[PDB]
Amino acid sequence: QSRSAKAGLTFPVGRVHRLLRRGNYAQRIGSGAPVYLTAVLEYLAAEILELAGNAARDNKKTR
DNA sequence: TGCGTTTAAGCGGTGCTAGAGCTGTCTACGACCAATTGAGCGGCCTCGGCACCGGGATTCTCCAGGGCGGCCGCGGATGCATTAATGC
Repeated sequence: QSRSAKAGLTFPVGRVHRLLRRGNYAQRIGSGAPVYLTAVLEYLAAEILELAGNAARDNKKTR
């Protein structure tokens, strides 16, 4: 099983971590950076999607 | 813009201590590689959401007729000029 499931995170911690590793950012990356990044992206995406869905539903649309 | 004044920074100088800066040490702690499988992903075919127009109710804008105080066409005078029969 992946850490995202045991941490209840929808976004992939492993994918973010491997993006950071090959993203020429720092040679040493702690385990907290990928989980923090996944959490913040999940929060931002959730808020944006909720607002967009509100804007869609107030215009008689389901998309 | 110009002036009297007054509240006030700029400045010379001190004693420190909370705090910035360089240095061993080990101890957490991640870099890297067999090995797997399981979730991300390529492809597909459909029905429900969506695109666009119809029929009226509704809402919006915009048209003209009617009662308000000043008008510019006209007619006649009666003077300016002309004119013809007659006394001289």
